[PDB]
Amino acid sequence: IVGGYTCGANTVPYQVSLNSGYHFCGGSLINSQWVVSAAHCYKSGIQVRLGEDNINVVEGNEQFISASKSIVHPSYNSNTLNNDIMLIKLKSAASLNSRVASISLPTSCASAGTQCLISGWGNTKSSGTSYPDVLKCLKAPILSDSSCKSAYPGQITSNMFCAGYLEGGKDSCQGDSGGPVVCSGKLQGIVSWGSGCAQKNKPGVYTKVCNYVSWIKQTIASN
Ligand SMILES: O=C(O)c1ccccn1
Ligand SMILES: O=C(O)c1ccccn1
Ligand SMILES: [Ca+2]
Ligand SMILES: [V+3]
Repeated sequence: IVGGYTCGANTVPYQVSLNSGYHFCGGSLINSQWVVSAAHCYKSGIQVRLGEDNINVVEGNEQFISASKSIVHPSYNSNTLNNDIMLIKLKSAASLNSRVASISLPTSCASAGTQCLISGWGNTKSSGTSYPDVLKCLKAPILSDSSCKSAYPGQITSNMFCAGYLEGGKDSCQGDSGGPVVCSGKLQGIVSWGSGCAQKNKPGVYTKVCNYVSWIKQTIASN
């Protein structure tokens, strides 16, 4: 997250870190057994880490639980990142508490201009690299679909939206992939892709979770 702030320990209690020997992507806890992340975060051997603030220090509220199964969206396209969503099942249910909590799925899509909270452990530099070990947060509005498509012609589908600031300075970045975009208490986005970080006229692009709620519900009920 570039241009954000230190969230505070466990202030985003649905935020997960996906670990394969190291943090590589975020995700969002949607019930005690299931996490939503980006399909472009798929790999075998995922451990889900819940209750994290500093990802390099055991602070006492963590739960580390191996994934039993991953389900990439059936229409995921790794070239275009269309349908950039995946479900991860925990081998054992998480113990839900104030620091390890689920986020609700949308009942409807969010409007342009709605303010959202984006979070992650990604790079905090727009020019260079520095990784925070504690969770970063960013308040950012959903941008109009027209501003989004203007920035990325022929690359935006109905399954994507842009959020952030066209003037630059504030954005998601490397290591934020898969993490949450929460708006009005609902998981509306997944950190998906962009061009650079926090550059002018190159906002972040996010998977439009509201399009996938039926798929999520049906998939988790059958797995
Ligand atoms: O460089 C990355 O890994 C990146 C950038 C933007 C969004 C997600 N990931
Ligand atoms: O392509 C990306 O954005 C990416 C891939 C792997 C881990 C984090 N991000
Ligand atoms: Ca920790
Ligand atoms: V990434």
